[PDB]
Amino acid sequence: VEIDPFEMAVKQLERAAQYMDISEEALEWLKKPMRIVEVSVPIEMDDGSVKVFTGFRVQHNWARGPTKGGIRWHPAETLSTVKALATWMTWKVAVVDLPYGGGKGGIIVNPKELSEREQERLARAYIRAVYDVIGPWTDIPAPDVYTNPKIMGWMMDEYETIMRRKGPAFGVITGKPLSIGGSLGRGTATAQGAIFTIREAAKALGIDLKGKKIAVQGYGNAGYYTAKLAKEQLGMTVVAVSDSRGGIYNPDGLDPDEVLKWKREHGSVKDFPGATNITNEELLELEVDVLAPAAIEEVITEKNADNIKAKIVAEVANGPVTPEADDILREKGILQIPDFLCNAGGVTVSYFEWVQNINGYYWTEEEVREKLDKKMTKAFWEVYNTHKDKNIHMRDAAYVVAVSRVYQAMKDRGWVKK
Ligand SMILES: NC(=O)c1ccc[n+]([C@@H]2O[C@H](COP(=O)([O-])OP(=O)(O)OC[C@H]3O[C@@H](n4cnc5c(N)ncnc54)[C@H](OP(=O)(O)O)[C@@H]3O)[C@@H](O)[C@H]2O)c1
Ligand SMILES: N[C@@H](CCC(=O)O)C(=O)O
Repeated sequence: VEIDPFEMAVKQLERAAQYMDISEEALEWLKKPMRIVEVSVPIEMDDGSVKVFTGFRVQHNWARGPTKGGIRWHPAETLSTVKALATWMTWKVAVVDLPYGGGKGGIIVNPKELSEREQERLARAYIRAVYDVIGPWTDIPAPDVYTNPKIMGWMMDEYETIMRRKGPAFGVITGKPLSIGGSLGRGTATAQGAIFTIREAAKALGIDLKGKKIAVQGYGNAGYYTAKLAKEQLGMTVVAVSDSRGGIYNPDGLDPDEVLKWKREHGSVKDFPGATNITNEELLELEVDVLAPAAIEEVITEKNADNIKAKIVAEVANGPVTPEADDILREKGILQIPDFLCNAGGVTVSYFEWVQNINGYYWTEEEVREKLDKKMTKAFWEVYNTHKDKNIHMRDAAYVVAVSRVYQAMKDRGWVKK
């Protein structure tokens, strides 16, 4: 990473609080995670040896309600990354007006080197380690990078076993399989929210998205579904995709299903027939109308900020653009959808899955789709009008929408007097 994630997040928070009336004590409260739990996760490997991994569960604030945030499994992960992600989670749930705080979990592990049984043991041991700080009304984990609904179901089963089925165990964690208390539309949640935000941004900019070009970085649960939905719902032409090993570009357009099949039959999208192999740096610099980074954070810095040529940058990923790069892009007249507003959908659907779990009653695809569209449109238009009225950057405006709400919560709890 170019710069420390938590330091960057704090810098963004201060940079944006420079445009609002907030007390010093509240700022100091908001610049520090409220609880951090570092645990050792011991599992038994396939060869019989015992290996200990490092797990983090960081909740940054729970003034507005129980904290929410996914679990990231990553070899390059650090406690600072989890702290920054929890801080961003807070604003993410505040901007779309959810009764959640901000939370984040992670394990420093390379899941590609672990078998199915080892992954299940790791998930169960992580739950056993962090049971004392999580719950349906305390902290609700969710899927994240290199984690999937499978691992979510394993974690839910372990939590239910520990909890002795005393309460709504299904609601302890979101992004679950549909058989064990899953929610319809959760699989394409973040992609649907990103597509709605892109449509609203195009509406605001007066741009017809039909026939235009979209370049997506990362081909995971968010990137692939974003490309598919953009090709299907917005009528866009997916000209380039990528994963950690590289990307494929095609001026005539790519079919996301064939690319996914190739990536599932070969391990990567590289050397896809009819496409040219490029790098992620080259993909970010392509002449496209929409650029959606859906991968690791900090991909746009002063080393490529001036080389971005997309009309709209949809930050599907968590914190993919640095504040400096934000200033450069804004100087270039490029509209940016803020990271914790563009991918609010995934956190909006998860909240829906939560409500269904705690109420014991489950909804349909149409209801979830309608509610998600309504929430995302309202949040995006609030942020847009906020940035237009005050003549400030998008990222900052969302903060003004988000942090203020969080601030209000503290003033309603007595945490800060001023
Ligand atoms: N997961 C969610 O529910 C959710 C909801 C909203 C937002 N987000 C945010 O969106 C981002 C993507 O999450 P995800 O769920 O899509 O993860 P994922 O599906 O588990 O995998 C991410 C994808 O990005 C690729 N990738 C990883 N590191 C990369 C790098 N350094 N450069 C280029 N590509 C890389 C990976 O390719 P390989 O397959 O080759 O490893 C992988 O396919 C995350 O940062 C997350 O915070 C996630
Ligand atoms: N932005 C969060 C959303 C997790 C959730 O649905 O609670 C993440 O994927 O890390």
